[PDB]
Parts: sequence; C-alpha cells; structure tokens
Amino acid sequence: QIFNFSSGPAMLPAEVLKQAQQELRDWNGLGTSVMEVSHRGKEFIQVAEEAEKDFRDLLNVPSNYKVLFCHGGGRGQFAAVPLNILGDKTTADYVDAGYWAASAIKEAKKYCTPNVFDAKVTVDGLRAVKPMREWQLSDNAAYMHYCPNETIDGIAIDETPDFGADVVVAADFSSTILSRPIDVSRYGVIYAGAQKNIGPAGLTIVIVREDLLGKANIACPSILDYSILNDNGSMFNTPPTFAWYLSGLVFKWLKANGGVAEMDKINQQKAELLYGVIDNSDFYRNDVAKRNRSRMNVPFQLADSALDKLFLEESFAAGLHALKGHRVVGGMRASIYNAMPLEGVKALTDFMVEFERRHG
Amino acid sequence: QIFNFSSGPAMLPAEVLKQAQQELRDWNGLGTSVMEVSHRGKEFIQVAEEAEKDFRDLLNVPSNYKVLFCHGGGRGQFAAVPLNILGDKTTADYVDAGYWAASAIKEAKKYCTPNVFDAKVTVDGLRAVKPMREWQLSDNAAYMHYCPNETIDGIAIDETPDFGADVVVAADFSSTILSRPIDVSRYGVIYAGAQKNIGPAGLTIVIVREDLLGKANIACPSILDYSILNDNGSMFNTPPTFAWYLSGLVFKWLKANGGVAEMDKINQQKAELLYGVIDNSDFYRNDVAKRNRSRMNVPFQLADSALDKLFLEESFAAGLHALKGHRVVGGMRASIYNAMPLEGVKALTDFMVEFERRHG
Ligand SMILES: Cc1ncc(COP(=O)(O)O)c(CN[C@@](C)(CCC(=O)O)C(=O)O)c1O
Repeated sequence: QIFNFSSGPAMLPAEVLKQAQQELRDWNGLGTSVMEVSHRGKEFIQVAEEAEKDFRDLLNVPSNYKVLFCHGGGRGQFAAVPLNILGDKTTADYVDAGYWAASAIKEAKKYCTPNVFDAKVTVDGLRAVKPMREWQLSDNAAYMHYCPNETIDGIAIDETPDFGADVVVAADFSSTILSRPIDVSRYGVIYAGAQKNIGPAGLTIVIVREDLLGKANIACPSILDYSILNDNGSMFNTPPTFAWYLSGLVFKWLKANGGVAEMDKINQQKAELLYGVIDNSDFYRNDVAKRNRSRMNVPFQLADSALDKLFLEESFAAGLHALKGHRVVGGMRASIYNAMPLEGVKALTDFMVEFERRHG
Repeated sequence: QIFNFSSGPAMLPAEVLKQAQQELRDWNGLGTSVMEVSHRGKEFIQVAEEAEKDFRDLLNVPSNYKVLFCHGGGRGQFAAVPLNILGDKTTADYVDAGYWAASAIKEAKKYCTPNVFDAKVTVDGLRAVKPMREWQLSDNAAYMHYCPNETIDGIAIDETPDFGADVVVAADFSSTILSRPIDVSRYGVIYAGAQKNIGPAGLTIVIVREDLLGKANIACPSILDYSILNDNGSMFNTPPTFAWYLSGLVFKWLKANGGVAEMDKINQQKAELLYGVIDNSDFYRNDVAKRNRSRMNVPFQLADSALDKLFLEESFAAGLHALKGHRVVGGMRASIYNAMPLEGVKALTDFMVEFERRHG
C-alpha cells in the first residue's frame, strides 16, 4: 500500500474514494455523473443540505452561525474577512506566529492598517507561541485574526479564545479543522480550505456568526460577500459541485467512524507515535515546544542534511510519498490528517527507524 | 443510453469520463489520485502546462496573450475584469443583449459607473441583436464588455469585433468557447467558466492581453489579480486540481477529434437538425432571428404550455435529461455543447417528432 503524506491537496479516505470512483459515471441511478448534474436540481440540493447538516452535527455548530461553501481557497479568505467584517473601522488585530498568519496580514494591508502582534518566541531553544492571555489587542479593532495551525512551521495554538463579547475572533483552520472538537461559540469567523483535512481542492468552508453579516464593503466581489452567499444558500453562482459532493462523503465517513471525538483520540496516538520516534532519536529532530506541536503537520530535519535525497528516494520506494519539507524551509514534513490511518503513521515510523539504523 | 441536456454543469465527453474513472485511485501508476497529489509536485505541474499548451494550440492563442486558470466561475469575473483592467478610469462600455450581459453590468456598478448600451431589438417579431457597427461606445471608457453567447436567452453574436485599436474588448465566452474558431487578437480579455463547454465546475479560464496587466486596483483580492496569477503561473494558491486535470483530458479529446474546426463542423449540423425540426413544426417554436441563433443553447416553447409537465416526464423516461427551460424565461431548453454527439441530438429530434405526432 501507498501512504501519501502530502500537505495539500491531501490523501482522502480510501472508502470515500472507492465510492466516488464506482458511481463516477452513474450517480444515484441517474445514469450521469454528479459533475454533469445541474446545481439547481433537487438531486444536488439534497446533497448540499445534507452536507451542511452533517458538518454542523460534527462540530456542534449552534443555530446563530451560518455555514457557507465558496470558491477561492484559504487565500481568497485573507481578502474576504477584511472585506466582510471590517465594517467601517480602519484597523484590525492580527497575530503573527507563522507563515500563514503572516500571509493573511499581507493581504489585509490592501484593506486596512492592521495592528500586528508577534506571538513568536523561543523557549529553551524550542519554537513556542505566547499564551493568549499575553496577546496585545487594540481598542478600535474591528476583529482579531490568528492561525491555529501553521502548516509549514508545524506550530499549533490549541488554547481556547476567552476575550469576551467585545472582541471578534477570526481564525484560519484550514489544516486542523475536524481534527479535534472545538467550541465554535468563541469565534466570529472560522474559515478553512477543504484540500487539507476535509476533501478536495476548489471548495472552502466558512462559519460566520449571523450578527456579523450586512457590513460587507461595497468593493467586495459578490461571490465573496458573506451576506450574498448566505441569502442564496451558498448557491449565488455555480459552486464546485464535485468538491461539495466529496466533502459530503467525508462528513459521512466521519460520523460513521465516531465523529471528531474518536478522530481526536486517533490523531493523538498518531502524533505521539511519530513525535516519540523523533524525540527518542538523535538522527531526526523537530524544534517545536511540546505545548505548540501540531498533530496534523509534523516537520523534521535530519541530523545530516546530505542524506535528504536518499531519504526521499528510499521513503518513496517504500511507498511513502510527499515527505519533502516545504520549499522555503527545506527538511522533511509528514502531514498526518484524518485520512491518514495510524497504521500509516506506523509504516512511516517503522521506515524511519530502519533508515537511521542503516544510514544514521 | 442517456443524453444530458443540462446547461451547466454540463455533459462531459464519455471517453474523458471513462478515463477519469479508471485512474481515479491510481493516476499515473502513482497509486494515488490526482486529487491527493500536491500542485507543487512535478507530476501535476506537467499536467497544468500541457493543459495550457493544448488550449493555446486549439484556439491559436498568440504569444502576447496570457492564459490563466482561476477560482470563482464566470461571476467572479464580473468583478475581476473591472478590478483588473479598469485602470485609473471611472467608466466602461457595457453591451446589454441578454441576461448574462446584464448581470455583468450589475456587478460592474460596484466599481464604476458603466455606460450601458441596449443592443436588444425585435425584427419581424423575432428577437435579434443590433450589429456591432451600430454600437455606441464612449470616449473615456477603459474597455467595452459584452457576452457573445447568452445561455438562457439562446442569443448569439458571432460578429467579429473591429473597433479601434484604442478599444479594449472584454467578453464572456462561458457557454460558447471552443465551439467555433475565433480570432483572439481582436480581444483584450476573454473569460469563461469551464462547467459549460470545457470541463467541470470550479475552474475558470481567462485570456488576457499582456499589456493590460499591472493596472489592477489595490482592492482586488490577490486570487483575482491577473498580474499575481500570471506571475505565479495560475498557482498563487492551491487551484482546483481535479478540475484542471479534467480540462486537460477534454483539450486532448478535442485535438484527437479534429480540433475546433471539426467541432464547428459538427456543431453546425447539430444546430441545423434541431432548429430544422422546430421551424418545420407548429407545435414547437423558437423566437430568435436566424442571424442571432445560438448553436450551443436552444430554447423553445411548446404551442400548448399545459403539456410542459408531460413533455418533461416522457423526455426523461426516454433518457433525455435536463430539458427544462430556465426559471426566468420558462419553456424548454436543449443545451447541445461539444460533448453532446449528433446521435444524442437526433435522439432528441426523433422524440420531439414522435411526441408531437401523439399529443399535438
Ligand atoms: C454566459 C455566462 N456567463 C456567466 C455565467 C455564470 O457562471 P458561474 O455561475 O459563475 O459559474 C454563466 C452561467 N450560466 C448558467 C449555468 C447559470 C445557471 C444559474 O442559474 O446560475 C446557465 O445555466 O445559463 C453563463 O452562462
């Protein structure tokens, strides 16, 4: 078997893919593909609603939150948030503690003067993040934005926000959503591209608190306008029908396997197994504090970088794909999302030990 | 067999879909799906480049035009064009002659004060469009916008633009591109959502003349910024990888079948067959002038609208799906894109005659 450690687009559940394949040309006895069906037809509309319903059950999303499905991916959202919830304030709080947290800030500059807070710190030579109670927010700010899971850095902030009514929290859960249960009520906006932990590329999920709607800037393209999307049930224009369909299958696969509570347990074992191998070895090394170690994305450097190529050739031949670290960082990176079975994180750890043994 | 006359998402070539199905879980002997592979990997990048190359060969797109692949669909473009090529001007020419031509104007209002030209005219009781030589353009206008093929109205403007080298033409080819050969050099911008005549929903193709780049409004979200997309090879952020892949298969299917010249030849005999049945019958009727009849979308009303329901039940049982007209116009509508074979069109005309001979 092959185990894909790509970070996005990512590996999808084998069952989900085995089904999509089978009914690719004859979905629902219709004799056509879901891709060929009109988005307005009752057949698809049922898929779309069921999709949202399952999603709400999974995260316990309360009635006062709208769940939208749009184009653009995560970066489209770096623009959408400012365009939608900035209202008429001229600033917003942005917490930088990683590559993605920073990218969001760069886009935000187009629409306002963002107050940046550098939450990055180094403790015991290990990369960590300042606790929320130490974050500097401003008074005038329309909202505060931050990223709970840096895909490149392997940094995670699991702390639950506790700023109080006055503050609106916007977060980028692209690479962590559905990995652990979260209290949605603490947030104002939660967005996430599907290509990492949900489904395929092309679709993006957004969770907005209803009272935040109706403030959109006139300049906001209608396809990004939260109010427009909500009023049309995420069907203002033709949506990524196939992507929405697969997401639906994934959501079902999740409920079928115990929901996010069970996923959280499994994700915990997978992370511990891997991080256990890295810490106990001299050959491999991760430089992130225990308190901030992501369970989704795990970057690691080799003691001898001259072996990087050989590690990649041998890991690939062993059926372990996409282990190369991000471009701007080098090293290695194993992304172990919900779809990645513990059995797979084991195959990787088995290989890593065997490599260290005969090359280390 | 089943013949899907949906107007978007539309029917895809049977070969293209068979293939996509076969290698759904093991694409390129990789043992993974194209959906699970990263867009930064060499495997996909080769698909993406090959995709663009085939597309350029098909339409003979000269070196001074960039070909972009983005999110948002056609309605994302109603915003993108104004945001990108409006430059430092405050007004643009917009030619209304249909639902889509009008929708574009509606979005444009967000970014400027558009000069609208009503090209709609009724000749002999038949709906027609004023010839381009009679179109009123303004002096200060940053560009002129129009839609050569109204999907809902069944109106088509095949006339080749010939205004001043000073005039910049932007067009919405969503439902007609690749149906007949066109002289790209006449246009400044050509955009089109893939769900109609190319591939699946989620992807959008744009053809921009290079000298038009670098004018983008600061407010334009980066994912829509033509310059940003060009600089990153349409890979600024994760793109709709599966959609891009299918489009590639379609482009190959086209070259394999004779290119746009052969398609034009077949599309002509599909249109003539159908319009021949409608004109020669008293039961069915299309009210569009021969000079403006779309060969892609063919709307038709029944003489007795009380039979609409029965026409739909019987046509569906006969394996002819999605024949219902649009909500706004009512009636019926057969969309016969490139993927729709002549055998499929004949099957429809055979049915229409039979139905008449039994209820008319
Ligand atoms: C000619 C044309 N331009 C733009 C669009 C909008 O496409 P997206 O919704 O942004 O992908 C379309 C769409 N035509 C549809 C599919 C509209 C259906 C609907 O009610 O939304 C059609 O069936 O005509 C164009 O045709």
